[PDB]
Amino acid sequence: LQEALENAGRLIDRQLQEDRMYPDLSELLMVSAPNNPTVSGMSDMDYPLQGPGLLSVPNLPEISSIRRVPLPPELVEQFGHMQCNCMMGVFPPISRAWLTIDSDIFMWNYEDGGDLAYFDGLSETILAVGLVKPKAGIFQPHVRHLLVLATPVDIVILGLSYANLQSLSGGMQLLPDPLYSLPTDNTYLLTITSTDNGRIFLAGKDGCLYEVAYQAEAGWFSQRCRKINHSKSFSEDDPILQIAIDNSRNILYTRSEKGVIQVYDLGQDGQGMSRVASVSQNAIVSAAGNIARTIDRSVFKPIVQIAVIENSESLDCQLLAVTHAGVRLYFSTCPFRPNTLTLVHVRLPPGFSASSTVEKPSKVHRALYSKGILLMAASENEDNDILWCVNHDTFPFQKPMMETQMTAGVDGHSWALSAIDELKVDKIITPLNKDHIPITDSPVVVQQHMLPPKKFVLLSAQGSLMFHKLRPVDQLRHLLVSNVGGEEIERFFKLHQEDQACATCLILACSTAACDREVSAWATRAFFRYSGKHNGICIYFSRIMGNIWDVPCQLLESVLQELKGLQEFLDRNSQFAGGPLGKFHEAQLSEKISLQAIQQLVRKSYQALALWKLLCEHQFTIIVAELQKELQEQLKITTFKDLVIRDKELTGALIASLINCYIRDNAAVDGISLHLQDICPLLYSTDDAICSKANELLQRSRQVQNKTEKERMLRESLKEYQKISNQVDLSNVCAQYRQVRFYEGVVELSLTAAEKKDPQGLGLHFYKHGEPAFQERLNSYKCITDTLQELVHFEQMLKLSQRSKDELFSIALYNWLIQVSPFLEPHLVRMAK
Repeated sequence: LQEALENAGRLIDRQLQEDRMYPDLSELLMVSAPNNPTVSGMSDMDYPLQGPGLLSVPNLPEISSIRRVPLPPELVEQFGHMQCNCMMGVFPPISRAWLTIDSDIFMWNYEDGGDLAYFDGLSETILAVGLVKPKAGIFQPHVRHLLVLATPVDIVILGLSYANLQSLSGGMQLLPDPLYSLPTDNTYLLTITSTDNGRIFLAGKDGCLYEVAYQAEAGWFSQRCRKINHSKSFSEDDPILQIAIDNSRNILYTRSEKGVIQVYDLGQDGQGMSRVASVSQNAIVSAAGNIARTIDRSVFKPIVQIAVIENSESLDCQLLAVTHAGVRLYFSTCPFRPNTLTLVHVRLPPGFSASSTVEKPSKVHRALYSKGILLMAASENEDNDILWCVNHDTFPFQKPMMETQMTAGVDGHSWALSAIDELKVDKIITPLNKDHIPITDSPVVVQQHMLPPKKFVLLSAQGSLMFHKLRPVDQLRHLLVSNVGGEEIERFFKLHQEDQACATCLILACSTAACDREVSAWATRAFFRYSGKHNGICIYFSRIMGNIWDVPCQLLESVLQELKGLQEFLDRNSQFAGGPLGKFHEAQLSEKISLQAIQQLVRKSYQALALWKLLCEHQFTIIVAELQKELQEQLKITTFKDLVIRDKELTGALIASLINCYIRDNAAVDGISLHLQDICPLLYSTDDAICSKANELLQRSRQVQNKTEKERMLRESLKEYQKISNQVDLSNVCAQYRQVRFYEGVVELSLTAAEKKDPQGLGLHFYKHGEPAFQERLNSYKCITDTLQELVHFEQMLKLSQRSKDELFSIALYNWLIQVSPFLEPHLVRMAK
């Protein structure tokens, strides 16, 4: 009820909410600080660079180069005959790769070198090509995607179907919706991004951002694509660079050639967006001159990239903006009474010069540090871009101005960049997050396994070089690997504090022993060689089990499936990392107890999944909503902390009521294995007692009828298939069988009660002794007494008691009546004389 297990549980709950106290970054950065320090300088950041083309591999990079795919030879062939349109890019929501070519669409997928799916129909140039989510009311539901294309006539939508091919990718099938068109004016349109609903908003070489509604109305007197701008900002020079949307608050952020942002909330219409004002970067720089950071140094950089910061990411901050000086500018969009915003925070890159692949002697300058645009601009060279990646530094929470460092210097021209893990958050309003509230949305460490690692496909001038935005466990385990020999063991603690350390150790060791035995060995050595090791156990199994305790059963399903996955992966790939499947003293003993806890947690997952799977298979009361009777939405109950160790007797009752229905037939032994591999705890209820039986008779009566057919079936179920029924005290059982007119149910149950309970007939001298029994069977006798009294099924029950196997079926009501037969015969006559 209340032992060290549940107590360390609430303890790790407290640590969870403590880890949660980042708040959100609006607090980690205390952006309420109106001043310049919310800006993250260079005193706070190292820039480790190792240069392109040498065997050195960075062991603390937030990203890691993985694979490179060329461009379609056919694509190159046309692109040579392409004459005006050049925008390479990747579409994360399909993982497809594209290059905006002169006019048409012959579009490929990079992972396999997918065919550049050909369409030679267009006669007017695509300034750009976009990927949009299929908006309801337009398409056949199997339409997974659509294609939006520019023409000197207009913009157009091209439906698509992305089902997986012979995940690698979902293969695309052409869909034709050619009526999408309207020629009006000479605006250029290239800024093609879209939200969850699938809004098409287009600006281009000129700043005119029209929200195209793509509509199932194939044009009749005006073609099917119409351009609708929120241009309530007349902006003579607006080579608008890009656009950016805040789905978590229905807000849009644009970067003009000057980065200029106009306010945009999704207007009251529900399909358009309402703009009222315009903010240029001049606002930000005036605020910067006022913000007490060196501003004449800040001046002047033109804004060349932006990156939304949704409210899940930061309470009030809107977006990260990146200039030609690469300066990471973080702005807010909100209504004073997103109309009014305030400038506080700007992340500066580190100060380690990007000059040498070779380590130049590292540097620390905690005084206000700053370095040249040479190291501030990623694409320092006009031909060879230097890919720069970062997420936030969790463990540096007290060092919140720190960020995760890396260096991806390459040789091609980067043109498009986004996450493919942005896809797992594409349909939803949030970007990469780790919570449903702004707090704990950043900590990759907490969700680094329940969702696949952050990966990246970075389009290059000759293809795309694929990256994986590295996890705490990724860079960690590889620093584990890196130890061979800053100090890795020392630096881990510097980031992992022997609690996050040991958690990733145990979590990492158990997880990698299936695929990388020696990474498990590294982590195990790390943790083993109020404790922080026990705190690592707490953290690990809490990130495991709060998916029942505090997160939505969604992470529950994620973790259970990935448990089965690591299990079977270790199994079938048993050829690489073997062993799990069947002074140094104190170190190994911490190690021993910890790995035993690991394997116990594994078998508990497997044991839990089967029982959990069995419980799921039974689905008792889950559908209750479908069956009504004042019960609804059982799925939420599963979400609530009740599945693992907090509901036990009601759980037993639920799985008895599931068993009574027995939707599965020829599935008893499956149940038996669970019973003999899950009822192993002896001093407990191997099967719940009373509402189990009452619940079983509900389903037993409803699922099947003994009287119409299969009556011995329900009796023998009651015995074996519904063994959870028999053992009952004075309870619901009475009414629960009262509905039955016959007495084959209650009588059968009391007979089984006599089998499992009454060893040999001392019930005789219950009274036949005299002056020392009735109790705990008076319930059944009592139930029989009222049913028959109100009855006089019953007429066919006269052959039972008369031919009862046990005399208990021959004594109770006869005594009952006669106070108001050589079994009661002595009681009477000897009681007489």
